[PDB]
Amino acid sequence: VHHQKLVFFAEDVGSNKGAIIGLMVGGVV
Amino acid sequence: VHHQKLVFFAEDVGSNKGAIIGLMVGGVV
Amino acid sequence: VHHQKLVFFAEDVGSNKGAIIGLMVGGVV
Amino acid sequence: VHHQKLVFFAEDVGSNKGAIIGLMVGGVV
Amino acid sequence: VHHQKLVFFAEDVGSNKGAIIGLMVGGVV
Amino acid sequence: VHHQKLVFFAEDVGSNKGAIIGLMVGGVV
Amino acid sequence: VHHQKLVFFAEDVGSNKGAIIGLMVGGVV
Amino acid sequence: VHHQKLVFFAEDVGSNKGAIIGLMVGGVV
Repeated sequence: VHHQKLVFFAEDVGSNKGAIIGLMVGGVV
Repeated sequence: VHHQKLVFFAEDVGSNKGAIIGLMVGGVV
Repeated sequence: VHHQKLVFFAEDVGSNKGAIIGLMVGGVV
Repeated sequence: VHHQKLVFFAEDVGSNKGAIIGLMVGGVV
Repeated sequence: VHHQKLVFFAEDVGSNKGAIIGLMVGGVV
Repeated sequence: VHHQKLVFFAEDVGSNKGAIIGLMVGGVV
Repeated sequence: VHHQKLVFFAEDVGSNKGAIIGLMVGGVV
Repeated sequence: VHHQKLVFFAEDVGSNKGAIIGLMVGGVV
């Protein structure tokens, strides 16, 4: 049977500060 | 507490030659 | 000898914002 | 929750010639 | 005497959005 | 359901005279 | 006493839609 | 012992490949 990609994301932003984050996401199989 | 976004993706990749499609995706409520 | 090309897609958009993605796609018989 | 887009395509070539066609295709729901 | 040139095609249309494709196509052996 | 078309093409162009033909074709089923 | 010509064709009649196409074909002399 | 509030995160990885993403997130002052 095929292996097919599902993903959960929630991004954290508030009052301007800085962190490790970024998001643009690519992947399959 | 925070709500999560559920997303599926499939990108198209074979015996290598190339196309326009693209994906690196990100965004929040 | 002949392979049939079949592909699944779903693009990601809700509420106007941005990401990097595109969809068009190419490959040929 | 909604359904996945399914794409099938055969491009017609035998013997070197020319035609009008394009494909780089995209859509969701 | 020559083998018969046979054309199969399907174009992608549904619920209104839009894509890049085109097709009106030609050839002979 | 609608009835399925089977059609074969080879195109007629020479020294200018005429007939009725054109061919660059799009369709489904 | 010259050698004869034969041809094969499929001519244009369908359930009405369009693309650029016709074949219904003949010559003189 | 100082008491601590907790947060859950998800980074996207199973099976080695890559993407541009992170969230592991903080702030100071």
